[PDB]
Amino acid sequence: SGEYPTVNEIPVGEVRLYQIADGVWSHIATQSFDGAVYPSNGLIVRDGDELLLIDTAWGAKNTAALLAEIEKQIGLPVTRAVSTHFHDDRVGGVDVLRAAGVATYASPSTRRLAEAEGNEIPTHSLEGLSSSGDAVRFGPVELFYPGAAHSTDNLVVYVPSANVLYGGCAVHELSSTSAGNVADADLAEWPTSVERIQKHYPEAEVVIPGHGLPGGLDLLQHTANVVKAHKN
Ligand SMILES: CC(=O)Nc1nc2cccc(-c3c(C(=O)O)[nH]c4c(C(C)C)cccc34)c2s1
Ligand SMILES: [Zn+2]
Ligand SMILES: [Zn+2]
Repeated sequence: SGEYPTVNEIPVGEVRLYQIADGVWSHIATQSFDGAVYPSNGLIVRDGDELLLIDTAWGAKNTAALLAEIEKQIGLPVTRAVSTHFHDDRVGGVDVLRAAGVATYASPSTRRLAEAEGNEIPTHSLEGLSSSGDAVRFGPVELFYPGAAHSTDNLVVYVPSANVLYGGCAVHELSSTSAGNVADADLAEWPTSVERIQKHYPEAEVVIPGHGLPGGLDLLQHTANVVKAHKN
């Protein structure tokens, strides 16, 4: 009923949308992994009379439900999608997207890691993102590679028209007391990567984590703190 939707409020297989700003929504879904249930976020950005999707809804059936929710709530076609790293909460569902006619994109690093992992593989490579601090435009957003953090390939997304920073899994929510799934993370580089984000997007008004509740710029420093404390 208007609050940001939480893990216990979303059955696995359902998807919710949350309006962030004019023309900007997050999508929220839940999935089971290794016997626990987690929420995860993605982004939707209006692109004229089309939509740009950032990240799948973590699985094929969730992603079909995402497309149905978008049609219900927004009614514009998703024409392109970007996955912000290689894990299943970002690329699981790419096959559903592709079969629905959505053009799917990721960095070459993400595509290689997804392939090697046995995850679904976005179709098109996003060049110009291989060095930390790189940025490229993609429709109504900027894609930024901050350096290794949650994963070596993680990208962040900025919506300049709305000052919305989507951190993906490189950014944690404020209630987080752990660094999440660190299997593929670089804990030593993560704080430096966050500092690059902070320097590059000082006017961000909303920061959206990969999992959990949006907030303001404090999520960035909070993430650096949680990661340093995990590493310690
Ligand atoms: C023992 C343990 O794993 N605890 C965890 N707590 C959290 C809290 C928030 C997020 C996560 C979390 C993240 C993330 O951090 O991006 N990715 C996850 C994936 C992908 C690899 C598909 C699977 C399962 C979960 C996550 C976790 S994992
Ligand atoms: Zn991940
Ligand atoms: Zn994640």
